[PDB]
Amino acid sequence: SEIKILSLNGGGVRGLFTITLLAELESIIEKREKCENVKIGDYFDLITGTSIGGILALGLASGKSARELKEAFEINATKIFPLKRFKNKQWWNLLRRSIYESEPLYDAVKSMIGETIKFEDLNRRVMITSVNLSTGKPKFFKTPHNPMFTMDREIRLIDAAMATSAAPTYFKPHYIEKLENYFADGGLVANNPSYIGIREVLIDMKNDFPDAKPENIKVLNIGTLSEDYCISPETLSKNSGKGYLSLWNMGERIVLSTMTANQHLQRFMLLREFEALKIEKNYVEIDETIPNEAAAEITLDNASEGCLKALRGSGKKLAAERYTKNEELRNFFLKKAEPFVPYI
Amino acid sequence: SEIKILSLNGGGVRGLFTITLLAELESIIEKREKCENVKIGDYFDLITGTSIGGILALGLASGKSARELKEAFEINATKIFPLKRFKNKQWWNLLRRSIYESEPLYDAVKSMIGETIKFEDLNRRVMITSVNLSTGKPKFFKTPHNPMFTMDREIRLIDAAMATSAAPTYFKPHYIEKLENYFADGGLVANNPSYIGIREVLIDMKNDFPDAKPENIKVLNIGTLSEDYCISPETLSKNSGKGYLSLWNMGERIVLSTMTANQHLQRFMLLREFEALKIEKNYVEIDETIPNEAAAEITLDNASEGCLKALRGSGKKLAAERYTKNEELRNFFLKKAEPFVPYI
Amino acid sequence: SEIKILSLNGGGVRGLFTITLLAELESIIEKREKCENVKIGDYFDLITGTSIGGILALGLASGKSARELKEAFEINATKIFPLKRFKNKQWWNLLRRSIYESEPLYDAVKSMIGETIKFEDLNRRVMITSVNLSTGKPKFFKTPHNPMFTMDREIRLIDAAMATSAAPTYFKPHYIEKLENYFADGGLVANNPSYIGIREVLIDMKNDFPDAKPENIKVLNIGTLSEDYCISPETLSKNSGKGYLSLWNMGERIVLSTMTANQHLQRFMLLREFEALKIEKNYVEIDETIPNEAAAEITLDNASEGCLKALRGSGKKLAAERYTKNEELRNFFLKKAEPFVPYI
Amino acid sequence: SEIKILSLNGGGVRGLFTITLLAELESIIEKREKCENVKIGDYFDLITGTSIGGILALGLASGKSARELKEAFEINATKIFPLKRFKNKQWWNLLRRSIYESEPLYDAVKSMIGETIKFEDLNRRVMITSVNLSTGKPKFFKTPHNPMFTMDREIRLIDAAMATSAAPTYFKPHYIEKLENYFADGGLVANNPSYIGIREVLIDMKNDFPDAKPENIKVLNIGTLSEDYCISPETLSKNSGKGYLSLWNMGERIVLSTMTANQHLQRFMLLREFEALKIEKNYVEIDETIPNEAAAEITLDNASEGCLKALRGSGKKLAAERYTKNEELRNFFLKKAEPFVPYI
Ligand SMILES: Nc1nc2c(ncn2[C@@H]2O[C@@H]3COP(=O)(O)O[C@H]4[C@@H](O)[C@H](n5cnc6c(N)ncnc65)O[C@@H]4COP(=O)(O)O[C@H]3[C@H]2O)c(=O)[nH]1
Ligand SMILES: Nc1nc2c(ncn2[C@@H]2O[C@@H]3COP(=O)(O)O[C@H]4[C@@H](O)[C@H](n5cnc6c(N)ncnc65)O[C@@H]4COP(=O)(O)O[C@H]3[C@H]2O)c(=O)[nH]1
Ligand SMILES: Nc1nc2c(ncn2[C@@H]2O[C@@H]3COP(=O)(O)O[C@H]4[C@@H](O)[C@H](n5cnc6c(N)ncnc65)O[C@@H]4COP(=O)(O)O[C@H]3[C@H]2O)c(=O)[nH]1
Ligand SMILES: Nc1nc2c(ncn2[C@@H]2O[C@@H]3COP(=O)(O)O[C@H]4[C@@H](O)[C@H](n5cnc6c(N)ncnc65)O[C@@H]4COP(=O)(O)O[C@H]3[C@H]2O)c(=O)[nH]1
Repeated sequence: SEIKILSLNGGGVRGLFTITLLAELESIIEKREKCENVKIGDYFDLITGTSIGGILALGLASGKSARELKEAFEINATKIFPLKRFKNKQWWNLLRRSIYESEPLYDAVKSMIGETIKFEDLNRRVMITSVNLSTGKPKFFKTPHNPMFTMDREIRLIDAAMATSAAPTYFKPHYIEKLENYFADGGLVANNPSYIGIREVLIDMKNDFPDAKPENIKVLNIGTLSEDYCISPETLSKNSGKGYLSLWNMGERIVLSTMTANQHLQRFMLLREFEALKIEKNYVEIDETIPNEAAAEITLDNASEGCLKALRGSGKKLAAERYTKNEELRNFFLKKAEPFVPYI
Repeated sequence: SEIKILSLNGGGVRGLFTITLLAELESIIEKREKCENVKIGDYFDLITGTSIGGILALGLASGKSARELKEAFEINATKIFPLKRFKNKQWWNLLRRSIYESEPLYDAVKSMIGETIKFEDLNRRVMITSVNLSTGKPKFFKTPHNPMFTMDREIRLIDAAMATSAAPTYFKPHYIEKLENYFADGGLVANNPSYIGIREVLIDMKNDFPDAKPENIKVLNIGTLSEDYCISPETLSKNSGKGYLSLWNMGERIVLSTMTANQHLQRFMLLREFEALKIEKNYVEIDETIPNEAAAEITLDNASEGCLKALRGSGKKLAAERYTKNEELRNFFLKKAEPFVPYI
Repeated sequence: SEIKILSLNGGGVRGLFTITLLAELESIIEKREKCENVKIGDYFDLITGTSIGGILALGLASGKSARELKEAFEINATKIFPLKRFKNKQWWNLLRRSIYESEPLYDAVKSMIGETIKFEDLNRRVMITSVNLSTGKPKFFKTPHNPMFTMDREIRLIDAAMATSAAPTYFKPHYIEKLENYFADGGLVANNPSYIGIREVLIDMKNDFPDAKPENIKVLNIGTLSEDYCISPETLSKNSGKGYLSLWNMGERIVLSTMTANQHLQRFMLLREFEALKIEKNYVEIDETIPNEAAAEITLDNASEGCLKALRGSGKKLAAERYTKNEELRNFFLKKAEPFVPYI
Repeated sequence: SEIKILSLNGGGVRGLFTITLLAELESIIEKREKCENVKIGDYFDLITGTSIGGILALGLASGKSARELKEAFEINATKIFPLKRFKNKQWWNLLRRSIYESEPLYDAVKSMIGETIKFEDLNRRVMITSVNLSTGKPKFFKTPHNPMFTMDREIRLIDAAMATSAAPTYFKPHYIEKLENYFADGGLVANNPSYIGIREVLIDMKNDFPDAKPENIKVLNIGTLSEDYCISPETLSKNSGKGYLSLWNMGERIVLSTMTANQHLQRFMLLREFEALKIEKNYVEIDETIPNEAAAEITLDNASEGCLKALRGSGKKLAAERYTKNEELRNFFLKKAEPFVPYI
């Protein structure tokens, strides 16, 4: 047996790299296998996403090809993140209102996945991570692969996508009318949903895969040019005895360390678990650390055509290179995954 | 076979409840079993801790009884959190320097565990969760239960204890001279180390327990009167359109939502995993929620005499009741755990 | 055989959570079982209520669906607790006259249950708790499931609902013309009618169920977001030597402690009784403690839009979660309860 | 087999009537049976008390005769309620500090039972009711008749007696050092512990009495001249629309109505349950209503020698009258109850 999981991280604009890599991968399969109408979502038994990766995960699960999702991203990339609002991010605007607007994101997501499709209408298993601000617990939107799951069978995908992409300071929290709860970005809990995806197969998807073990689970994780955050040695050495304004400038250093360490933590337990089982090859991670000079330019919410070119170029480059070398990456697209038929 | 794990959460001054419950548990075993000189750390194969729970974890691992640690806690509680610094938590002080000081905490830990004991001298396995601010990854101090471990064999316990208790704003980051790195509180990654404790037995603790499975693992997670943080519904309804002043009042609401959701998540994977194999009884959690009026009084760093009595009273109360009803709690102290000898 | 009991607590506006949970339960049964025109009151052989839970109990007993009562409550919630009077809860008003008015509550119940239905017309057994102020003994309004019971046969249902909701300080005592006696809130003797509901089946309902024992009795107690009241440790430590103004500020602390202790006691007798017979699973209690920040806003009489959203959101979320996990909750709706025919 | 339970209510100085009735009954047994040194505590398998009834319950459980306690109560009654107090019970005094003092009560109780006696040393089963002000839940002090619990074995009886007699407005809350919790009068929870005594036998005392049913249980409840409380019809009719100052004059009319209705409710379940099994003769209640003219004179804190004579006279005449008529009363003292041996 074999279970394939596709995991997308959250990277805001950097999700363009995630979708460009998948779009380039789709073209390679079409050319090499002499196939047509190749959808990258047909090769995975479960698709997990977070933040901008959640929106792409819902689109792939809905039935749209990565190439179609790729085109909608570039057109709406400059609309989700307007240049005027991107330039104006001073402290007075930061402490008065949330940066950017939610309507352009709503219109962008509406174009890709739609506005009326619900989780019970999906033929592909999905999981979208989110944080329930009203309660404080993390809420995970997912298709009813568990027959007893009746909480979000009638929740529109556009609500889950908009909830998981509501960055605490980059967008206002998303209000879901069907649940009467406000939600925040899913990156506050699992910015890398690779680990929790394996947990779902061994816990929730026990009806389609009764004899499921981590040995028979292959994870294809597509990063968003992850940047390992850390406090500058000069800042730590000289300002460790200061508070807030100098060290932990406002909430910035405390939150960024919290997400980065938590993201590192969940990545570690995945690596440790596969190491102990001698199945480290099952976790196929496709990511590339962005250089220092490009880091100052390619930010979380930079939609300039110069930065858009670099992300598209990196996605095409990694897709071609990793397909040539990583044999396990090629084994992912050897056979189409069975469609998810909900059990009633 | 049986493997027993003790997990202690981090809550600053509320750790008095954690140690009072263990101290009360020690006296109960002495009276009912008619034995003398009973140490609560002799019944566990691994002790995990975080923040104040980490400091108590090192005390039990070293060989000091919970009653001795409890006595040192009350005397040092006022010194760790002086009333002069506690009342002066205004913004013009928090924006300039971190409140409280590390020296009073250093002496409290020194009288608790010692000053020259190193991880290679311990006869009991232990975790200490921490965040490496210099690198951004979480750093876990632990005894060499894995024979290939050479990083903390020559690290003093007092350095690990001060690293895990270095709250981002309540204390300055702890600088370990032997590692040349600055460390922060371990509650940023795992306020409840119960889940990561189970992972240790199946991953690194294989030299002593080769056939280790979650079925043969019993966890005694002692709470710290955990408070389920959430955004006020009036605030969310009225201030969702604002940013960083009304909603997310400075960084406070972002961090608390992040840690609580992460702490909720790790407990959720913990509960979901045990429920999968129908061994939910293996996880024993001893914790209760603080009433609304008391929660306003019992804060993270309140060392008032009235608050100390409530924490001590709650620990004595819960220990007696849970021992009577929870048979699984009584099964922990049926046999002493074998001493851990490092492999050379 | 099997006897099913529904018990509802009194929480003022928090009863919206009680009816929202019941309303969403009705939709789940309709969606999963493909049924139509489902009523949550047709699956219970006895319905017990108190205060705002008594009004909902009377509505379900007559034959109204939980969804209709939910819609009626939302429209009238603002009317019952006007913002002008809610904000004007100062000391001169409280010392001169009762807060709020009875006529808006009278109209709300009138549009919810009617104004002419009497206890002899009901086809479902119900019991409503109240306090007879004229005599001092607790008076219980109930349908004549006992053939010898002729006291409430010819009394309107709205009078019982009006009587049980007459909070001592939030409403004026309700005067029943047919009985010539004044009545107060039913929460003074039983805020949780779960225990007294079991006694009724074994004492009064002996004709329909001759061989009735607690093993065949299942109770579905729907909470009202109960809060565990206690005196703050700072108040107890510093003001135990004072009187009234400081400790027991007027009658507030005495009445709250007496009501909370009595409510805790009756629940304790239920848990002790069931655990002695190894039938603890028969008591299905669906309740959740409010977080400290939310508990400040969500009070007994706050009808603001933000608070109403949270109560509705919690009910929707709780109903979905417990239905998936708790198998005993699902077993309640496996078969409709037999209609109650008053024997003559 | 038969199980005999003695239950004593709480009425302050009215407990002198309870002890006088108990002391007189000893004299009749001595005269009729021609025996020497008869203690009524040896004829009961469980003794339950509340407030002043709890203090007498502990004295009987220790092994002291009722006559000895009657002599001690007579001299100490004036000191417990000094005539300097009870005459200056002005509103400002009550608005500032609690009336009376605990030290005269503490010294009085010490002469009754002692100071070093503990529950584990008792040879008779006892159960004392109290409410934990720190937690809000009722706390019941009892001997270890069920060996599986260990909380009160090392608590002095004088602490339980002080806790259960701590009237919220007549005495300051009692602080127990061994538990770090404040306590109040048990009359708030159960002023008549007759009902909870039956549940204690059928739940906790399953070791000595495994096959225990309510049929084989006889209860001898000795009241303290209980007076039913009801709001005056003139006040109710005229001040129904008023608040506090007129209707519910401060907390008085709310606490009293809540207290008397809860006491009525608990007695009602005892009556209703016994009628169901047709064992109404088992509940032998010895109490009479105080005439109206002396009702205003004989209060719960009146230490005048005239009221003491009336209480002594009522107890002396009730014991003689009931013994001749009530055959079931005589059957209580037919055989001595087996001593309580705490199983270890
Ligand atoms: N997400 C979800 N939950 C549902 C659904 N129908 C019923 N439920 C129930 O609601 C509970 C809470 O859902 P949540 O997503 O808000 O919280 C979740 C989420 O925060 C987390 N979680 C779920 N799956 C996870 C996973 N695979 N990895 C890591 N964390 C996970 O654990 C919580 C408890 O999961 P659970 O399966 O024991 O309980 C569910 C589950 O029993 C449904 O359609 N979706
Ligand atoms: N903690 C530790 N690590 C040691 C020691 N000697 C060598 N090492 C090595 O250093 C690596 C990083 O240590 P860390 O504790 O800073 O990061 C750790 C810690 O952040 C996390 N981790 C470790 N055990 C964990 C656990 N049980 N649960 C959750 N996370 C855990 O994963 C990281 C990688 O663990 P690993 O065992 O694969 O690699 C170790 C391990 O191979 C040693 O004495 N202690
Ligand atoms: N409630 C009620 N009582 C009736 C009716 N017709 C005749 N009665 C009689 O009037 C008595 C006083 O009614 P109450 O409800 O005001 O007091 C009740 C009520 O305060 C309480 N009670 C009744 N059922 C209870 C129950 N199931 N659980 C707890 N307490 C209960 O005990 C009191 C006396 O019990 P009871 O039912 O034997 O006495 C009834 C009963 O014998 C009638 O239609 N309703
Ligand atoms: N009463 C008591 N309980 C003890 C002791 N040692 C351990 N415990 C445990 O602590 C729990 C709570 O004690 P509490 O007396 O403060 O609350 C008690 C008390 O408030 C109430 N209660 C106990 N016995 C009762 C009874 N017979 N009738 C009515 N209410 C009763 O119910 C609560 C829960 O009782 P429980 O037996 O299930 O759990 C006990 C019991 O398991 C002990 O010495 N006494």
